[PDB]
Amino acid sequence: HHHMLHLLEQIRAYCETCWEWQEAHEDKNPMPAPVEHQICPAVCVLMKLSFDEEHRHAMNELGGLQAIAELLQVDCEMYGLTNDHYSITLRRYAGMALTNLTFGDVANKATLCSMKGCMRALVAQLKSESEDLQQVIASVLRNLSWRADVNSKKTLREVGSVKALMECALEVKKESTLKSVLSALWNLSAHCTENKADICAVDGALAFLVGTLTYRSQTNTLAIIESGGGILRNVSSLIATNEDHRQILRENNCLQTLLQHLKSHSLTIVSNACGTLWNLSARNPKDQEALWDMGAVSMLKNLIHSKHKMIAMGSAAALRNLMANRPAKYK
Repeated sequence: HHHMLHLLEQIRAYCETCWEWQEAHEDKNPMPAPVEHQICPAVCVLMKLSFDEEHRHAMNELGGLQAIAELLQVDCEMYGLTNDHYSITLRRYAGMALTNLTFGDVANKATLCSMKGCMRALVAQLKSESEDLQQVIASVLRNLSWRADVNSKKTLREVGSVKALMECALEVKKESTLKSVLSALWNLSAHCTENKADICAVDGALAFLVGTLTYRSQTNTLAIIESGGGILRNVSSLIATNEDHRQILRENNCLQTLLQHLKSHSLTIVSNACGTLWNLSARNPKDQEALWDMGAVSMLKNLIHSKHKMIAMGSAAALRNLMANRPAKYK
């Protein structure tokens, strides 16, 4: 607690010096360099402390989230993305602390989302040369987008987080970065219909998401399939209206893959597939005939008694769509 107090003091003093410089632009106004104030090791220690539940509680009493966000924001403003490795490092460690302080923490989420300049700075970091920094920023946005309040939803949308993350996903090379990026998009895709449209608008995004449905994880997990299929289920309401977008799904084998998902041990994967099939099986005879021919009817019929409400509802609704529309071939 005494240590934490000292570290937060150092970070606050530095920020005040930066804000003074920023406000002295209508020479005795030398631009502060964080290296000259040993900022990296201060945030490093705060980052490490932030992994411990007890130390977090202490950091919050001292407004640690605010202070660390203010530091990230001012360094991003000052040096942009033409910044040095010291800066990239400090943004990573600040972002990792922000991630730890925003897990389920209603006040901390609200605070951070209310800091509009900090939000724009976070979104900007998704194009960092450091993909690890992208992963860390995507983790912050993931946390902020989970159960976001109405003001937080609005701010997340307005600062362009959706297009920025969807564009970021297309370029990531590492599975860990992709996991965080898709988790944030899964959350954001539920928020409103503008976010859904923004996803679908990104060139290549739907083909990419269909790709994630058959992802082969190194780490023996289903995280990518769950989040990628989650995004797809959330946007499938709008894909259903757009013949071009339906066609991108078809020619990446989406329908047979979704049927295979109905067999998953993961209730999340099954639920996501039931919801996507509910929407794609609506009012489209070619996709209805395709599903019939793949044995969809008996597969969906298997799931209608689920105690998982979304599986029960989606499977029965998809099944109704197909049963209303038995292809002539069959008759």
